[PDB]
Amino acid sequence: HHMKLDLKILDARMRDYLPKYATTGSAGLDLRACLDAPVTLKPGDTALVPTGLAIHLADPGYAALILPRSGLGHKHGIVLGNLVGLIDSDYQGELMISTWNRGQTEFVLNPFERLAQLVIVPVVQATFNIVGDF
Amino acid sequence: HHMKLDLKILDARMRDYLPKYATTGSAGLDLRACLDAPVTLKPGDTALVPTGLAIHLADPGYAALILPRSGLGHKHGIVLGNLVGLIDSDYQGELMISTWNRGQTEFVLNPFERLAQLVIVPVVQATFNIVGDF
Amino acid sequence: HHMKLDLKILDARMRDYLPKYATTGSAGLDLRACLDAPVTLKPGDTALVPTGLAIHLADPGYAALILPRSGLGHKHGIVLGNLVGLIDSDYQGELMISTWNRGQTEFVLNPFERLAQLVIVPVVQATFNIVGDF
Repeated sequence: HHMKLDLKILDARMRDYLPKYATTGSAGLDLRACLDAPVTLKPGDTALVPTGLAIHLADPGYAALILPRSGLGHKHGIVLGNLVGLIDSDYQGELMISTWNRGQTEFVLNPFERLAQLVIVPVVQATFNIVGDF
Repeated sequence: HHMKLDLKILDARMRDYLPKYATTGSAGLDLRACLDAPVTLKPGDTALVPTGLAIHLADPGYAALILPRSGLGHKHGIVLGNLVGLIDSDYQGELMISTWNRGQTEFVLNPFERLAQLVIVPVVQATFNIVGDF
Repeated sequence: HHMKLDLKILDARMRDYLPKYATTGSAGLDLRACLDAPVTLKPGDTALVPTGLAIHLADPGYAALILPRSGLGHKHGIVLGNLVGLIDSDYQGELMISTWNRGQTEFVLNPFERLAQLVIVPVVQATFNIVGDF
């Protein structure tokens, strides 16, 4: 499916770096580091990296998952400190990336570097029914 | 969407700590540690933490993902040892959280502390079709 | 739901080891290591492990998530170096598993060992709408 997704550009430099689907078959949008200067990430360290963007999914039938990038993660050990992020339909603040160096090699994160992937999935809100036995 | 979700309270202390959606726009349910006493997690260690709860999704068109919490993960390095848990529609045992300290700071997990997020997503069962070329 | 999923067997040894849903209620398919010989993974190391298989989801309304296995991850610290893999509907290359030993114990990965889980989920492609305020 498609969905109209409201996007606020919090940092004007990101007008030139908006997330884009690579192909019509792509599942994810790439989120980039909105940084004034490169950030060095030592092995084991975590940085909170702004994206310069906010979204409003709005429809409670959907959420977004934020995932590491395959190359950064596999090749450089640059992943997410919370592993996978969950963006609620009513979350309207800046998207921030918990960036964790899970490997053994110091890495320099560049301004505007693609850092994570955003995937929009349907979700269900359960209504619990307490039972003694299933 | 909404779904009727059968829930068994395996440990009576959890009647006062049932998972709840924070808002009508929330995607996830918070799962809590069902513990008699605090558990200290040294850097690198993994503990299997009970929730005191079991669910039965029942509908094979759905599954649950269990994710780290953003604050615990980012700020304290308390995440999941299997990274992301997948709960099958027919899994009816106690939900257990593989809790891993991925950081460098010893952490004390409290009884009833929110430890993970549960998100219900639709899933598809594929029927493979072996081909020589796509 | 169900979906016809084209599958190319890139390595003939995998004809005897095709992924299979354990039960009609299972959400995930197990992906196995297609290896000539066991691979030793020291703590902290990452290996790129072939599956001997390629899929073509084809429908841009779906994607696959590749997750660690719960037992391997929890008990042995054998997880994914990119944490969670995202397979796009138009990705038709060999499925490769970034295999990372996140724990403190050396592990030997066996030929044909189940290494990851593949889950097919619906996804949405957003059309951004830039707004000044939500």
